[PDB]
Amino acid sequence: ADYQGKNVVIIGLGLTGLSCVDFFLARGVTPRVMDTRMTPPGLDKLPEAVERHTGSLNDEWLMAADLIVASPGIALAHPSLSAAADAGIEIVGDIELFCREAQAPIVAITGSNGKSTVTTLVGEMAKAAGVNVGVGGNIGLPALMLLDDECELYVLELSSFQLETTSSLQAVAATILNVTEDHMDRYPFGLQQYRAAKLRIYENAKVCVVNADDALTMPIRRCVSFGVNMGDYHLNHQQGETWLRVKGEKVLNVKEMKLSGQHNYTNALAALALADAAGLPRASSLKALTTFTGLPHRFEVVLEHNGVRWINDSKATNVGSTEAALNGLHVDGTLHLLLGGDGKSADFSPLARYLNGDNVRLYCFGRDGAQLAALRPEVAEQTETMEQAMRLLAPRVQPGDMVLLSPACASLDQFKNFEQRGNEFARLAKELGSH
Ligand SMILES: O=C(O)CC[C@@H](NC(=O)c1cc(CNc2ccc(/C=C3\SC(=S)NC3=O)cc2)ccc1F)C(=O)O
Ligand SMILES: [Cl-]
Ligand SMILES: [Cl-]
Ligand SMILES: [Cl-]
Repeated sequence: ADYQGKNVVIIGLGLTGLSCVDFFLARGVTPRVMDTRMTPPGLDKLPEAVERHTGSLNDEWLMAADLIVASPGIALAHPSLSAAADAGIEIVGDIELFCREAQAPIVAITGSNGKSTVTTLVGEMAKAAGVNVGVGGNIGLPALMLLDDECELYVLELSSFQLETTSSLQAVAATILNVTEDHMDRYPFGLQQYRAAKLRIYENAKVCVVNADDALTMPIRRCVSFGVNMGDYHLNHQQGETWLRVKGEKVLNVKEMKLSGQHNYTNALAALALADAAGLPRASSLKALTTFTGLPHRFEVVLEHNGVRWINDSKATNVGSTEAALNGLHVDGTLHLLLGGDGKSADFSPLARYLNGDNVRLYCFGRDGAQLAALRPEVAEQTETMEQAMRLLAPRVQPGDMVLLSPACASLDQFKNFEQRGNEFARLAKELGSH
């Protein structure tokens, strides 16, 4: 693609928006930037030569554009964008710009849960093979910041929103790990619309990797599969022990892994399927499975002290992710579960099946605190903030208990992002969890 001479408008700043601005400037094109936020992240880093409009969209700019580059954070359904689309003005996002330029194969990973873990794992598999790998996209560096002629493989986590604006991906291996209700504030045609955005990832993929246990991961019209009891890649339980298997053959006893739990084992299978499809040596891929320690904010033990485990699962921003934390969870004493934030119109009811018994307390905060407390009012307390909830629960914590932040919601009503929420949790855990 050649952008020279084009009127380019970038919607949405932050680090990803800035990478788009830099991409065009480096190619001798000065874009214009708009953002519905008054002082969006990164505004102070935007070069003065770049015109910007903030606090709303500017329809004069949009309707004048030859190319609109939309952040995943702006809905394509926004009236100003739909008007531009109706006028035949081309709309793409950062991932599309990247795909048009990339000179190495791309492994592309999406899903409602597991996508950052699987992306990171495949990245580690590549590193163990001595491959010069660029890992990022929806986590780490924005994709355009990874673009480098020396890269031999890219491994990109892609959100449903980025996929909506992407048309030129031809992944060497693409997966949807699972699809569970999320982002309903952005998908007014509900679960199937959200699924449809993710299904885009398979278009022109050389290999598709699907979840044998999740029918929604399958194309609507074969694919390689992973699963628990079935799939090309699957688990073999051997009295106390679990193995990763490929087509009947044992490849790894999960005792060699640092990660634990069934859904981490299926994330391991999906990573291995992708790595195999990308042509990575199977041996170095298995080695990476043994060294990988997990991501911050993903069921992360931030303090184990005085008989109490304090677990930061702030990355649980939907119901499916909290279900994964709670399903099969062992707690010796009482589970003190922190729930809250912006639930994005999700149905929280699927959590209620994990919340019976005499050994659960709920501490519910943020925008949807009351709806969360409603899951089981008799064991629930509601506060405005997570700090209030922590200070409420801490005096009640006894040796043997677990304190779990796995909030099932976005943090964006009260925090910059789920990392900030997790870090605040960890700070407070360390204060409240020792003498
Ligand atoms: O950190 C959390 O707690 C929540 C995270 C969590 N985030 C998203 O929904 C999400 C966020 C991003 C990040 N990128 C942006 C970029 C711009 C904006 C906001 C804009 S752009 C514009 S113009 N006007 C805006 O307000 C928001 C997110 C990308 C894909 C996603 F699935 C969620 O899954 O609930
Ligand atoms: Cl507006
Ligand atoms: Cl119980
Ligand atoms: Cl208190």
